[PDB]
Parts: sequence; structure tokens; C-alpha cells
Amino acid sequence: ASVHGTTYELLRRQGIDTVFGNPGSNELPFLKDFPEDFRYILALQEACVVGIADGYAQASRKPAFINLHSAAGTGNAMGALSNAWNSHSPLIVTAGQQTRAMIGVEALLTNVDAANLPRPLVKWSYEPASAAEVPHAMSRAIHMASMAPQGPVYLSVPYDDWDKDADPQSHHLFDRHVSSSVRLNDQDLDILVKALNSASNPAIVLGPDVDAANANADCVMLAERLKAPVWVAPSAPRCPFPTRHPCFRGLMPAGIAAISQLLEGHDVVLVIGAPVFRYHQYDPGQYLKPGTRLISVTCDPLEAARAPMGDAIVADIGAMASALANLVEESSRQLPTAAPEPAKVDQDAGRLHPETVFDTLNDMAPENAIYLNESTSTTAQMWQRLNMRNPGSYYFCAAGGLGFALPAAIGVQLAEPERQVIAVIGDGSANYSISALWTAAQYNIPTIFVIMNNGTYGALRWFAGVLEAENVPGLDVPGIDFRALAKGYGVQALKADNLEQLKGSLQEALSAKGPVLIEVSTVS
Amino acid sequence: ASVHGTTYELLRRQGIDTVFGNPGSNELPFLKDFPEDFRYILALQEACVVGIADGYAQASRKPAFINLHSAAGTGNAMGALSNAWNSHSPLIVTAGQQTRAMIGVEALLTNVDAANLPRPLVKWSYEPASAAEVPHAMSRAIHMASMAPQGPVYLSVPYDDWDKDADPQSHHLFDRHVSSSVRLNDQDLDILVKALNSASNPAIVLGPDVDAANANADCVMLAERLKAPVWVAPSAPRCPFPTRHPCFRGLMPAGIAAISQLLEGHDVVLVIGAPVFRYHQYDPGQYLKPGTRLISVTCDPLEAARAPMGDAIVADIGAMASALANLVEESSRQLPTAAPEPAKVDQDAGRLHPETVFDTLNDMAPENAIYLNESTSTTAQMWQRLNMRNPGSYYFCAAGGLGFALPAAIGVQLAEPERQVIAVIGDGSANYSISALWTAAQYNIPTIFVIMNNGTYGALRWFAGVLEAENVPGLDVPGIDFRALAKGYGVQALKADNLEQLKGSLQEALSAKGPVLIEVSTVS
Amino acid sequence: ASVHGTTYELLRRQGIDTVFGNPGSNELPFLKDFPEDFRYILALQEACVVGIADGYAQASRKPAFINLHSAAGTGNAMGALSNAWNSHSPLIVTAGQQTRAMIGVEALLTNVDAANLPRPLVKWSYEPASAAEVPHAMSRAIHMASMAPQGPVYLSVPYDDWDKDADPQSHHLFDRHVSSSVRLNDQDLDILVKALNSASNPAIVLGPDVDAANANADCVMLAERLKAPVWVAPSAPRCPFPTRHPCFRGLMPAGIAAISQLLEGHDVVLVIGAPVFRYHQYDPGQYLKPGTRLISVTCDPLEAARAPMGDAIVADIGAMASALANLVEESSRQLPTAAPEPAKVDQDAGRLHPETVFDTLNDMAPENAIYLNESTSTTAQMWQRLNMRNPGSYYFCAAGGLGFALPAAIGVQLAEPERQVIAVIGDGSANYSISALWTAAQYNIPTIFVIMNNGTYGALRWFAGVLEAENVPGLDVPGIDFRALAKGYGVQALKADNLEQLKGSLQEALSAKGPVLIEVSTVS
Ligand SMILES: Cc1ncc(C[n+]2csc(CCOP(=O)(O)OP(=O)(O)O)c2C)c(N)n1
Ligand SMILES: Cc1ncc(C[n+]2csc(CCOP(=O)(O)OP(=O)(O)O)c2C)c(N)n1
Ligand SMILES: Cc1ncc(C[n+]2csc(CCOP(=O)(O)OP(=O)(O)O)c2C)c(N)n1
Ligand SMILES: O=C(O)[C@H](O)c1ccccc1
Ligand SMILES: O=C(O)[C@H](O)c1ccccc1
Ligand SMILES: O=C(O)[C@H](O)c1ccccc1
Ligand SMILES: [Mg+2]
Ligand SMILES: [Mg+2]
Ligand SMILES: [Mg+2]
Ligand SMILES: [Mg+2]
Ligand SMILES: [Mg+2]
Repeated sequence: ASVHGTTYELLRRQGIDTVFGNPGSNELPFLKDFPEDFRYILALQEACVVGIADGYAQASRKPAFINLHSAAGTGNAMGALSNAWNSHSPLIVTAGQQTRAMIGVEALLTNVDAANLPRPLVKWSYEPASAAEVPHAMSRAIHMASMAPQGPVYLSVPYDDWDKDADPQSHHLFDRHVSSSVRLNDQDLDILVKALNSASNPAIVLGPDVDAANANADCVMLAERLKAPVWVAPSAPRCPFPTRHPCFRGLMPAGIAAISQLLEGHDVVLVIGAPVFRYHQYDPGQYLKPGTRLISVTCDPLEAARAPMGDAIVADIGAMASALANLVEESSRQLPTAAPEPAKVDQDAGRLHPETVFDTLNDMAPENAIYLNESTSTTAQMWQRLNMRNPGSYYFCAAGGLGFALPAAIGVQLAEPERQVIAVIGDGSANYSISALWTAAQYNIPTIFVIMNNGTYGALRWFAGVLEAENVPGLDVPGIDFRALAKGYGVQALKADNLEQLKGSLQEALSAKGPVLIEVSTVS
Repeated sequence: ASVHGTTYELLRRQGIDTVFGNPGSNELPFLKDFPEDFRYILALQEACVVGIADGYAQASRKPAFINLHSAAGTGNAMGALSNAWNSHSPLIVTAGQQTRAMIGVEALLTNVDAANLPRPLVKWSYEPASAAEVPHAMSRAIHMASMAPQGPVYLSVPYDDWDKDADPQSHHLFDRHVSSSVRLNDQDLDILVKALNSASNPAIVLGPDVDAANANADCVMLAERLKAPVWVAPSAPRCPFPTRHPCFRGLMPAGIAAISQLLEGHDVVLVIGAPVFRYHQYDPGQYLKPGTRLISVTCDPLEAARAPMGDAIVADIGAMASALANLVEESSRQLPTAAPEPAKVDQDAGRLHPETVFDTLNDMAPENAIYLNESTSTTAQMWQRLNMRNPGSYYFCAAGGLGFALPAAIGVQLAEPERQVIAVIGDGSANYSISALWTAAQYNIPTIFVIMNNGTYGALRWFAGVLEAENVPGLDVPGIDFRALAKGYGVQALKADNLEQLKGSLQEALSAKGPVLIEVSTVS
Repeated sequence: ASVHGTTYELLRRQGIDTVFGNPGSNELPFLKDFPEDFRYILALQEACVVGIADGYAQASRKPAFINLHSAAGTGNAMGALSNAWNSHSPLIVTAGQQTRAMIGVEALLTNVDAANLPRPLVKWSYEPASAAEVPHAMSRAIHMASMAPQGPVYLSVPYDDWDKDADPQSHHLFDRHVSSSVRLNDQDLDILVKALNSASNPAIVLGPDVDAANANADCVMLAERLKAPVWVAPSAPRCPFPTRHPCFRGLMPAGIAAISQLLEGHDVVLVIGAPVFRYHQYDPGQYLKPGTRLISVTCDPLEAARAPMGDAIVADIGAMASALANLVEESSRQLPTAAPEPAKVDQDAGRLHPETVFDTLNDMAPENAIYLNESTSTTAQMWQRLNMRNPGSYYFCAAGGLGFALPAAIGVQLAEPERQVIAVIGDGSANYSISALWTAAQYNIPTIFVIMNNGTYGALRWFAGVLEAENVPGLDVPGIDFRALAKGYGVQALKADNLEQLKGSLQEALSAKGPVLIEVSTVS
């Protein structure tokens, strides 16, 4: 058997059937004779390739396979990997290396010191010492990406390895099943449960890993039993709780002071599947107000280590959420009252306010719609005006790296063909991975792209204010015709300069059979 | 003064007055109060930012300053840096870090293990241990990028450093002048000169570093004195010799066997400013045929070390070229006869043959035009059909990383306002850094983009044929409207489906006052 | 031929004939059938192996070859490499890797992520992608270590590579000659020479690289022509000037303020072959007093970049020293007056004062003796009381890493069999690489070890006093019998509790035919 054959067998046996990539000569020996049980998804640029795969992996809750071209290709995807790292996305990144016979002279396309290139943005980076080792190395890649805490991995393979003979003993790799579905031991778990049962005024903070583990339901239960309010950890990469459940209290602002203020009065704060805490703006203060004790359940040792306060338990979020939900007692306290609906902002017949757009989307989008957010200055209003009842309904660049939403929305839509994906992207953000649109058109992936156009890097103008910065260059991005760009890549385009047009566009997009981009004129 | 003030003073004192970047919050403290003697060039995506700066640096022959946003921003430019590394481009890459007070918890936007991120694609990567150290660190960055062998450097700075007080002793950094303009010692230089004077049938091979050092003229002289043929080293990132000079013998094919064959019969082969040798395709054979001795003059120790044959001298290409040109004796041998003009290929009234395009470009483009090449399957014909008489007239992604030409052409044009830049880019390559177009429009940089559209990854289909590799997915890129894309970013667009239209388009583009993109229908 | 045969051929052809190492199974395939024209020097511990090789390389002024055992072996030598890096020691460090067939499972002895292990203490670190590449990789190692700035390199080789067939084209590696013997271009050199000729009160500061390039003589000339005082850069790893020459002004204290004070009044300060400046203690002040201009000639770009002041020229120290010495005019100024002999300290009939020891050594040691210093609290008196007239007469751990002197002295003695090597080592320092003594005994290398025994980490106690730091543990090292330790490794031992015994011991050691260790009772 060839390394080629054995590797594809390993891949299918491990459940992989899709390859996201952008071809190069170093990868031809791998891509040739592409198995009929596999499908290839092409993207015009590596940032888009990984972005799409990322969305696919996050939504499908299974690892995604990627194939890039040597250093340059890997390099173009580094930004995307920074996000994947923060979202614990199980991505298997493979890149073609020059033929071993020419790595020495460093012939064009030689990935020099390869394994070090994607570092420190991957859980594991490696290049086999021989062709027969490739299948084994691939096995390691697959599991390193899948084990908690999930994350991106990198494997570099010289192109002349594929045709070489594979080690017969490689078949032992095919059905290996590795599990990390673990939870705190019984004795210690009871101690925790008792603490929760004793809490006089508990509070729960949920992170992206909850949604990744599809522990949403269990968390809803846990929250109802403890009759506690639920917040989403700051800089939320995903939505781990139904935003209209009586317990939900929204997205926590990414500030130290802001959060300790919010948690004040709560004797026990239980954080699940989130870093403690992904702060953003500099909002100095107390990590926790006196009287508040924090307990963190994370799937990542690195998260537990850097938490500046509280205790931590490193385990599987799904296993823990389930266990806790079924052990805590039903508190006799009154279930929290649902937060009131947000106020309806004034809206004339001109350019739209973000609030108006979200309110409209909320009214017209299907209940199981999936949103992606890369409209950097409107995140707060968005989290308040969109009723997301189900899991996997929200995605935001986990590392703040723009250029994620657009390609990722295509991946998500590819993973969830039965759920309408709607990506709300700022006019500035839309440019980073604009070429991703082509993939949606080509494979007819019905993603809807709502471009919020205010002609400026809104969020930055905001920070400029708080940072009290003046004469800052490059904050405006005028002169971009998104309908023209959509046309450039074969995607139906619509324009919405006012509320009536927005409604009309949305209605048309919703019923359209292919991808659709709507350029919305928003207020600065 | 502040770290902010002192740094800008250091920058201007070191000749820097332009900042290429894409803003983020971590960089606001640095960009605020932007000095009036500086200019900011905004690009919609980091790959474009570095690409533009790269072209600017290569053409201006002076370092270029870049400002990116934390990890994600740096990550998006990794592909671009792979090229910069191969072309010895003096790029000073600076990226904003989170405020020191929040690096510990790893707040959103914290560049974790920062210095390791751009490795191994930079000569130096660093993050200061204190705010007062920033100016010094900046000084190191500037010089590390400028000293031979020039290359990209990385400096990460926590955003709260800028407002801090600078060390008064920093003024000692302002006017530091570091030189690496060195050449082989007298005794040894004479030994070399005598060897060249004794060569019965010498041959000269020139690399990108010759053009970078503007040693072109001196090399022409050297070639005429020795009455020797001149070749351009394989995978040429730049053109180091007038392509129509009687001695010129063209671009060497990137094959081991092909090159040793070419050099057979030449007793002494002098290679200047090039790696020995940037092979590409696997063309096994002898590094050198018996009877051929090789001598390499490189500015990079890494190049001299990995050369699989011949002797080497590590020194400044400019200094050496000059010295050699003035010391070698005038050989009595007959000056080589100029190569004959390439044949005119058959061309009907339909889609154009690449040859036709280049022949036309050669006839219509100004004599001091500057070309950029990212039409991967037509490089050979291009090098044969374009008469490039002057230095800095050709640029090709040094590492083979696509997405360079388009943004780089804008940088070159910005550096050479008096020379018409014409970038010939394949329809596939054009997508990688498509958003760069916006910058050309915004700053009205009159670059001309000629998109060779054959709807496929030509170079890849070719190779597929050698590998007789069949069933290779993702080799075609149909459905892209480049005129629409150009419109999307505000750039005048034209279409050329045949020779007459090509001529008309070129003529219009040439006289146009702003950037122009021409979509040319080429044969598959 | 085999990789084994071809590599040894490359080694001998490149002038290497000695292998310093400590064997392991991964290295057996390389060491078997050890060529008769090579010699192996065994050391009991890796820190000693590299230490010995380091001394050998520095004295012989040629690269030294080392062979260590996988990660653990490389690991034990990391401290030694830190010194080698600071002294620009051309060391070729090779370590045996597990067989390629077992690197995947990480069998015992697998050097994981090998190339990263010695980083950042090596100029180049690498592991070949195939057996046939080994000879080429070795070639790169040899040259990367030898080119300016010289330094240690690392090459990891799977043990199953040696028996594999070597690429026939490898013979092209055998006689490659790479040169970096370069100097500033003519035009710019004259500008420099004129500046020196115009200096009204020039000063010269010499570094270790001067002695490494054996540019001592030329510097003496240069100093006499300019009639300028000469200082040795702080933390001197070597002695670059005859310490009793009328111009010599001694070792500069490693303090910023101290040095700018020393240089005050000198309009032009020329620094050659030294970092600007290897400060040690925190002595804040001005880098240079107003009126002083500094010019640095360094062989290391990293040195030129971090210099906080002055101009710099990166070139070969030998070439530059020679050129300058023969171009500067003979100043009409009065040649500096030789510094007076140091005062003779009071010495009773008890424990000895360091001063007494040095005075005695100076009187009894041959004029071409070679000293090594690792008596951390007596460096100043030593530099004042030892008349070192010739080059390669002094060595001090370049990075301050103790455990260098003892093994290095053996290497130096092995390189200079005709010069008596005398290593003055503190009782604390002697322990770090104590086992090195065995090698001296085994190969009968007549090194003389003078242990300064005051039963305490003297230098640290000093610093403690500045910090007025009190209650610092682990500063005393009582209970060590060095004569017993010497006996343990088969080295003749002597004791000196007073001046008469010292004289007697030295006299006996000097005439002894093998290594000799003298334990000297010094005052605390
Ligand atoms: C790759 C990358 N480059 C730069 C940034 C910094 N940045 C953060 S928000 C922002 C503005 C983008 O705004 P847009 O999406 O147009 O909408 P708005 O800010 O008005 O919400 C920028 C440039 C980033 N996060 N990622
Ligand atoms: C960033 C990056 N991704 C992928 C590749 C691999 N690659 C090399 S040539 C090529 C084809 C691009 O072709 P195009 O420019 O459309 O024209 P051609 O000359 O090939 O017909 C590709 C995809 C690369 N070099 N760089
Ligand atoms: C490997 C290593 N460990 C620790 C130190 C720190 N250190 C510096 S000087 C010193 C004292 C050694 O003293 P000794 O050689 O006995 O003599 P004296 O200090 O009295 O001169 C120590 C422990 C070091 N430089 N290197
Ligand atoms: O795929 C390849 O071979 C490689 O990326 C390449 C091919 C042709 C031109 C530039 C770069
Ligand atoms: O610039 C920033 O602050 C940062 O990149 C950011 C801001 C807002 C949303 C996402 C990311
Ligand atoms: O040389 C080896 O094989 C290896 O270092 C080894 C061998 C036996 C015991 C421990 C370690
Ligand atoms: Mg990296
Ligand atoms: Mg905007
Ligand atoms: Mg094409
Ligand atoms: Mg290390
Ligand atoms: Mg002591």
C-alpha cells in the first residue's frame, strides 16, 4: 500500500471525508487520484480556506481537514489560525513540502524550519522523518486536534512521500479511538455539588466551549435548578445559552471592573467552558468584589493556569455540564425574571441604525437561523436584539482577527444545510477575506451576507475616543462597492438604503436558492 | 519626551517617513498624533499591507516601515513575509501588543509568545522588556533589517509603552550609522581577479541582490571586460541585467541538470548576488559538469553555507561588483553576439496567446517601464519578450508565494512615480491579495494591472501533466469577473478579448491618470 | 560511498581531525570504524566535552568538532554553549538521533523537536530530512560555524543514516572554500582613516574578536601610530593586547558610567572586535560624555545593531585591523607612558592574598604561558598583575557561565602543546566541570590547575554587599578537598597554605610532565 492510499484510508476510517484547500505542486502527489468518497472545497486564498474549514468544524463539532501549499500557503492562513486557536477549533492543517531530495539546497517551495512556522498558534506542529512515518504522523495530527482542549495542528509532508510504500503495521492506526470525555472524580464532584447547593445567590458564566460540547441544554437545566442568572463570558466566540431564557443576562462587557461589578453580591460564581476572562478594553479594578468566590470548569489547562482568581477543574465540558445538571438540587428560590425586550430606536426613512437592522433580522429570520458577527462596533446591540434559542447559532472571531465571519459563514452553511446562515459583516471587515465569496457561489452554498456599510472602521473610532487619540490615520474605508464585489465572484447582490429596502432584500435573500449579499447603508 | 515622540524622532532621523499598515486598538497609542512629516498608507488586509511595503522597499532600495495589529494582523502577513525573506527585503514589521497589565491573563488581542510568531521568516524578532527600551529596540529593528543580508524584522510593542517616558540617553540612537558596505580583502581579491583574467571561457550568473544593490551597471561592465555570457539565476525575483545586452543569455531554468548543462564548457562560473541555486522542479543530475569551477559572491552567509558546490565570498554585492568591474582586464576575446529576437507566434482574432500579450506590451510600454510577474505559467515567454534595459524593472514573488505582485506593484509605483508600473497577473493569482486594489484607487497610484485570464491554475495543470497526475481537484477557477472586482474597489477596468482590444486597452491605460485593470482573455 | 565515509572525507578535507565527545548508542553508527587519521577526545560529561572543544577552537583559531548523545547529552552542554555563543567560538555540535523508524513513537533516546533544543544559543540548528542529505547538512554546519561572526552550530542525525548510500554529487562539498575575510570599501575606509588621523585625542577599545583574529599585532601598530591609549572591553573573554605595552590602560570596568568617565576627553573612540559594551553591574549614567564620538568595528551584525551609541562597521576584524594599521598616519603626539607596576600587597606567612598569587605566577610562569580565569572575585587584580605579551594568553567564560575554565584549559593545552597553560580557578567554580580533570590525566595534557580556595562564593558575597542584601542562602562552599578530587581523576595534586609552599608547588608543577592541580589557601 502507498502512503497515499494508507493515509486516505486512515482519514475515512477516522470520519474525515472533506478536504478544504488551495492547491500547489507540493500537494499534487497527495491530491491525485482523489477518492470518490471525499469532496474537495476550493477557496481562492488560504485565509479563506482555513476560515471556511473553521466554520465547518465548529458547526459540525468534528475535526476539519485542510491542505495548504508550503510556507506561503501556510503563511497566508496564520491570521485564521490565531482565531482557531482561541476557539479550540479542531483543525488538521497539512501543507506540502518540497521533495526530500531538494530540501537541502532550499529549492523554491521548500518550507524552511516548517514546524516552527505556525507556532505558537497550533497544539502540535510536525514534519515526519521518513515517508513511511506519514500515516502515523497523520494519526497524531487527527487526535491532537480532537482531544480536549481541541485546537489546530500542523503537519508538513514532502511531496515524494505519498508514492512511497506504507508500513504494513499502519493498519493499527485506522480504528484507534481516543477519548477525553472525562469529569471530576466522585468525591470531589460531590464537594462541588454541595457548594453549589449551599450557594445563597449563585451566578453562572458560560463560554464558547459549552456550545462546542453542545452542553447548552444541560447548562439550561443547571441554571434552572440553581435558579441562577446566566451570563456569556466576554468576547464570546459562540452563544452557549438561549438568549431569551428567563435566566439569561446577556454578554458580559470585556472589562475587569465591569465584570466584578456584575458579579458583586453573588457568593459563588460558576464559570463553564470559558477563559477567566477574555477581557478586551482596559477597565482596571477588582477581579472579584469581596464576598464573591469563583469556580471554573475549563477544558484547557492553559486557561486554568492563567486565571487570576478562583479555583479550577480541568475536564470535558460536556461531561461536567451533564454531571452537574443531574446532581444539583432544585433550589426553592424564585426563577429569575426574563430580561425585558430592548427599546425600539428611532428610525427615519434614511440610512439604517444597527439596532433597526437587528430588530428586522430578528423578525424575519427563521428561528433556527445561524448568525455570524464581524460588525465590530455593533456587537452589543446584536447580542441584545437577536433571539437565539438553539445551539450553534452565533460565531464571532475568537481572537478578534477580522476575515473570519465571511469565509466561516460559508463553512457553517456547508455544515448546516438545513439552517439559514446569516453573516452580519462590517464594510471594513468584509475586505479581509472577500475572495471567500467565490466558494459560496461555486458550490452553491446559500449563505446570506449582510454588509453593514458605514464607510469607516467604526470600532476603532470608538477606541480612539476612550484612548483619547487624535490625528489617527487610516480609519476610513470609503469607495467600496460590495454589490460589484459580489458580482465579481458570482454572488447575487442587493442594496438596502432604508428600512423598506432592507425588508425587501431580506425577504428575497431568504427565499433565494443560492448565496446572497446585501449591502446595507448604515449610520456612522 | 515620550516613547512615542522619541521613536518618531528616531524614525525620521533614520530616513523613514512612510508607515504601511492596517490599524487596530493596540496600535492607536502609536498612531495618534501622527507626525505631519510622515504619511500613512492603508491597505484592507495585512497580506496587502506587507506586499505594498515590500514593493516600496525593493524599488526604493531603503527599508520600509510596517504597523500591524497583534497576532491576527501579523498572521495574515506571514505569506508575504515568506517572499520578503527570499528577496532580502528590508522590512521593519511592528505589531501592537496588549497593555502589559493584561498580557498575563491573555486578554483578547494579547499576542502570545509574540516573537516566535513570525519565525522562521524574519532576521530578528523581539518584544522589549520595558517601555523605555522601545526606542532602542526600534533602533535594532531598523539596523537588523538594513544590514546585509537585508531582510524582514519583527518588533512587538505593548500599547501602554508609547505614553511612558523615554530614556534621555535614547538620543544616542538617532544618528547611528551602521555599514556593511564591505568587500574581499586586497590579497584575496587579486587572487580572484587573476582567476577571472585567466579563465579561458568564463560565464556569469546574476541574482536578485545585484539589482537590489543597483550593481547592474558594474555587472554589465564586468561582463563586457570578460567578454562573457550572462544568465539570470533561476526563480529570478528581480532582473539584474539589461535583457537585450549582447551578453545576456536569459533566465536559467530552475533545474539541476539543466543548469550544469548550460554551464558545461565554461571553466569558471562567477555567480553574484544569488543563491546557488534556487532550483524549482526536480531535474536530477550533476551540480556541475567536469571542467567547470564555480565561484559565488553572496551577501548572505546562509546562501554561502548551503551552496552544494563551488567557493564563496560573503560580502556586499555593490562593493564587490564595483571592485571586480574595475580590476579585471579587458579580454581580447570577441564580445558575445546578442541573442536573436524571439519568434512571433500565430495569433488569430480570438483569445490571446501569452506571447502576443508580451510582444504587444514590449511595443507599447515605455522603455523605463517596471514589470511585475505573477502569471505563473508564462514566466519563460515573458523573460524572452520584454526588453528591460534599466534596473528595478522586474519583480516576481521571491518565495513563489502568490499574492505578491498585485499589492507590490502598488508599492513599486508609489516608490517610482515617474516610471509606469505594469503588473501581469494570472486570473488565479489576482485573488490572493485582490483587496490591495483599493489602496491604488485611494491614493491614486497609477499602477496598471494586466490580468491574464485563462480560467485555470495553468502552472498546476502543466505540472499535473508531467506527474501524469490525474483526478487532481481544485485546478480550475471559473466565474471571476475582474472588471467587477476592479469596480468594487474603485479602479477603472477594461476588457480585452482580442489583440485589437488589447492594443486599445493598453493605450488607454498608459495615458490614464489613475490605476487601471485590464482583463485579458488568454488561451488555456 | 556511505554517508559515514563521505562525511569523514568531508571532515578531513575541511581540515577537521579531532572529535570531542561522550558516546551513546545513537552515535555508534557514526563512531564505528573511526578513521586512523582522526583522534577522539573523551570527557566524562557533556559540559566538559564542549568546554574542552571550546578551548581547543579558540586557541587553534579553527573550528572544533563535537559529538554528543541525543537530547540529554546536548542538554548537559547547554551551559557551555552559552559561553561559546558569546565568544564567537566556531563549534560544530553534532548529536545522535534515534533511528528514523522509531522517531514517531518517541522511543527512548528520541531527540524531540531537536533543532529547537540548543536555540537560542546557536547560529544554526538543523536535522536532515533524509540520510543522503547528511553530508550536505554537515557542510552547512562547518561553514555556518566558520563564517564571521563565528559561533556554535547544531546538527542532529538519526543513527540509521550513516550506513545509507551517500549522493555521488556530495564530492562537490569536499573542497568548498567560503570566505568572509572582508573589509570596508575604499571610499568609506579613507573617510574613516581621515577621521582617525584628525582625532586630537583618540582612544582605542579592543575586544575578544581581536585576539580570535590574531589582529593583536596590527592593533599594537595602530595604537602606536595614533599614539592612543588602549583598553580591553569589559567582561573580556580574551586578551587582545600586550598588557605591558606603553599604551595599555587595562580592563575597563563593566559599568556604563565608569566607561563613559574613562572615555571622557577623547574625541574619537575606536572600538574593535567587541560588543559595545558588555556591561555587567548596574552602573547607570551616560553612554558617552559630551565631546566623545564612538566608532565600532565588529564582526557581528547583532553587536552593531544593539550598540546604544556610535557608528558601526560590520566586517572581518583581521582584515580591518590590518588595513587600518597600514593606512593611518604616524601621529606626532607623544606615545603614552606605560602604566606603573601594581603595588605589592602585605603578605604574612599564612593564607595567601590573590595579589600575592598573581605576583608569584607572574614571576615564575614562562613568558608565553597561557592563563584561564575562573576566580570570579579576583579578575581585576589578575589583569593588573599578569604580564601577557603574546596573543591567546587569556580566557574567561564569555557568558559568565562557570564550568568553562577547567575543561577549556585542557583544550587550550591540547591546542598549544608548547605553551604552559595555567588555569586559576576559584574553589566554587572548580566544581561545575570537575570531571574534566579525568581527560587531562588520560591524554596526559600537562595543564596546571591553580584552585583559589577561600571556601566561599566570593564574588556573590561582594555583590551581596552592594545590594546590602542580607540573609542570602547558599553562598558558602566549605568541605571540599581538591587534592582528593584530583586524585579521584588521576591528577597529581599539591597543597599551598602559604607563599613558600606556593613557590615550591608552582616550581614542581611547571616541571611536571603531566597535569597538576594546586590547592591554594586564600583569604576570604
Ligand atoms: C486582521 C485584522 N486587522 C485589523 C484589526 C483591527 N480592527 C478591529 S475592529 C476594526 C474595524 C472594522 O470595522 P467594520 O467591520 O467595517 O465595522 P465597524 O467597526 O464600523 O463595526 C479593525 C480594523 C483586526 N481585528 N484584525
Ligand atoms: C499563496 C499560494 N498558494 C498557492 C500556490 C500554488 N500555485 C502556484 S502557481 C498556481 C497557479 C496560479 O495561476 P494563475 O496566476 O491564475 O495563472 P497561470 O499562470 O498558472 O495559468 C498556484 C495555485 C502558491 N504559489 N502560493
Ligand atoms: C553555571 C553558573 N552557576 C552560577 C553562577 C553564579 N556565580 C557567579 S560568580 C559565583 C562564585 C564562584 O566563586 P569561586 O570561583 O569559588 O571564587 P570567588 O567568587 O571567591 O572568586 C557564582 C556561584 C554562574 N556564573 N554560572
Ligand atoms: O506550485 C508551485 O509549483 C509553486 O507554488 C510555483 C509555481 C510557479 C510559479 C510560482 C510558484
Ligand atoms: O482593534 C481592536 O480592538 C480589536 O482588533 C477588535 C475590536 C472590536 C472587535 C474585534 C476586534
Ligand atoms: O546509549 C544508549 O543507548 C542510551 O543512552 C541508554 C542505554 C542504557 C541505559 C540508559 C540509556
Ligand atoms: Mg511561527
Ligand atoms: Mg464600518
Ligand atoms: Mg490562470
Ligand atoms: Mg531550546
Ligand atoms: Mg571562592
